[PDB]
Amino acid sequence: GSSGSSGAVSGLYSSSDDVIELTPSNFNREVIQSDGLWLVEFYAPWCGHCQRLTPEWKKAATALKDVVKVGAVNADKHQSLGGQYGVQGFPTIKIFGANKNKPEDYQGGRTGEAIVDAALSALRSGPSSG
Repeated sequence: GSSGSSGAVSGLYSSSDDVIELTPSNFNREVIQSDGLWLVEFYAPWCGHCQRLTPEWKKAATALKDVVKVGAVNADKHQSLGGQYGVQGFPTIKIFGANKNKPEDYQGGRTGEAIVDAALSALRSGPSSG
């Protein structure tokens, strides 16, 4: 052809929302290349509890939109990203800050509210103002 393009793929979330669609092609240029804080959640469009974390996760992405980059990786699809880290049971949230190569196991609340408080608490720890 002359010009290439892309199409809409499977995913409980959407670029429209505040959640950034993280993929095994930009995950690095999105998170690894983000001195700031990043919150990646490994969900599954085939699981239950996961599909119920769409609104909860999105909410946090809206508030932490400018605070903490809250993305989303389809463990089912990006099986490479999830496993590459150690994701076996979703939902599985991961915090990126100190070591972009080795995130922290998010234990805080998985609610749009809790997430907001979690992302912040972590942000402070980092020098990256904003």
